[PDB]
Amino acid sequence: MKTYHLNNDIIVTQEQLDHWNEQLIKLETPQEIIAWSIVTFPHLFQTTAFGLTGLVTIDMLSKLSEKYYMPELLFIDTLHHFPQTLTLKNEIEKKYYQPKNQTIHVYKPDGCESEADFASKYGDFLWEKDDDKYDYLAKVEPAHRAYKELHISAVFTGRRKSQGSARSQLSIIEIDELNGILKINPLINWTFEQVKQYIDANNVPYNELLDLGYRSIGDYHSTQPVKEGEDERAGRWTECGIHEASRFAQF
Amino acid sequence: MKTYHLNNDIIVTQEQLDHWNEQLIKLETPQEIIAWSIVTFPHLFQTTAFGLTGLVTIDMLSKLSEKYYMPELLFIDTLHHFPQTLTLKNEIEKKYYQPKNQTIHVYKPDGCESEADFASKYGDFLWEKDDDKYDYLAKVEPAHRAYKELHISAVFTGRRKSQGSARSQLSIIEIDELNGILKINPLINWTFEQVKQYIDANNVPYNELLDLGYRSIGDYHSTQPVKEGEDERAGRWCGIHEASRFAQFLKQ
Ligand SMILES: Nc1ncnc2c1ncn2[C@@H]1O[C@H](COP(=O)(O)O)[C@@H](OP(=O)(O)O)[C@H]1O
Ligand SMILES: Nc1ncnc2c1ncn2[C@@H]1O[C@H](COP(=O)(O)O)[C@@H](OP(=O)(O)O)[C@H]1O
Repeated sequence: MKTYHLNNDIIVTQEQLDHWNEQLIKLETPQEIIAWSIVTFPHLFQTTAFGLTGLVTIDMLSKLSEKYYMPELLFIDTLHHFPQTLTLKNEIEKKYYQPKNQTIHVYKPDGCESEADFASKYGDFLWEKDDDKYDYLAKVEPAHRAYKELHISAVFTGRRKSQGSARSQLSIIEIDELNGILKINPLINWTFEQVKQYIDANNVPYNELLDLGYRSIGDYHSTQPVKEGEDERAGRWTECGIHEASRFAQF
Repeated sequence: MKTYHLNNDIIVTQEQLDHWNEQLIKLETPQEIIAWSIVTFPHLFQTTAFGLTGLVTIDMLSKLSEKYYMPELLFIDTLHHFPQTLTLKNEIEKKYYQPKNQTIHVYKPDGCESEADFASKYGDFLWEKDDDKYDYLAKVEPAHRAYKELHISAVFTGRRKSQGSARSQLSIIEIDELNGILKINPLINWTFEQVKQYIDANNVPYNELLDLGYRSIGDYHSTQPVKEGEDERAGRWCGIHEASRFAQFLKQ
């Protein structure tokens, strides 16, 4: 019997993991997956970069929070975001978190408070010279420090099957044992049309860059706009290091 | 922190237990608690003595099974049930389980087939001669054996807060580490009236003895009826849920 060791001394067997993925596919809406997750998991957080998918989840959690509670939000500040991502964060904190006496948890690369700090520590243009090392220092390390310090056992992610590449192989529930977390992907089965429809119907704030072509937004230096025909994440071009953690299992 | 070891290598922390009890209170219907349990726990069964509360659960599970599935049913035959309890067991099997390709699981005292076998093993009238011996051999042992053999991690029980006495302090979810099971009490917040209303509205088969005054039904020798201003359970004074005292026998 394979068992998974998680933060806060939680243990999950393969049978439990398999059982959840078998039963949860029977749920008709992401709101149902989210409601179940809320009831089922203590130490439950959302991670977001304020991508459109995760904004939908924030709004869904907000509607569900009246009956239940609002799971806290974790955002990794890579120090290389578009300013527009950061202003959206403030907008989101004001709208959804401040009213509930919460602040968004923000984690940064260790010992750095700015892009210049980062370049001082590791050299200029690191994302060009060593994408792996950059990925680890900008996002993987801060996220891992966060899970451990904030005692996170489970997280919502904004990943979907229709985003393609490695994400078409996604399950509703996953285990990242290296980080000591369970991941829930409640909009796994939602298309981008569905995500946008929800954003529009519920007037949730979204990144201004979307009105300029940015259907997917990462770092200012590694993100380009895309036309309505191209892949959702074509302006980003390999799975992001925070989801594929095993390549940084040494550090 | 406190962690509980269940059957099937399943482990529950106190924080998980406390979180479930805190959130499940916010649910509005027993059906929602039931739906959640189905999704959450593998190796989920229902235990019943075919008491009125557990019958509601059976029908509720029946309707939910179309979308989900039907958790199997476990009945401990103590060999000292009222005949009509056994007659009701047949009606329920035929109505709810047969059409779903199931039989009701029936566990009896070890090495015994009937009341006469029991009496030839341990002597006549064991319940009045040694109640600890009786409760163990007739109820606790067979139940324990069933949890182990059927690899049960979690059960629905038909206990409610409104049933009075110690049941006033009941939680939605509790843990029985000695048996290696989690216990879910989905109708915890329902009154007998609510239970009776569902039984009536959905034409669920119930014990005939309930019309003859009885409100709670146990063994034939240890079950009295109740009057007007008396408690629903004030007529059979369990062990099946107080298995903790038999620890020295169960810790194997
Ligand atoms: N900087 C960051 N901070 C926190 N979570 C992040 C993150 N970057 C990515 N993620 C997680 O990974 C998901 C995929 O992001 P991307 O599609 O940009 O690769 C994000 O969904 P959302 O940003 O939609 O909530 C989020 O759940
Ligand atoms: N002989 C038996 N076999 C299986 N479960 C039993 C049992 N006796 C009691 N139980 C469980 O304990 C609950 C309370 O029983 P009681 O009130 O008679 O002590 C029962 O609810 P139901 O019998 O309503 O399903 C049932 O879940």
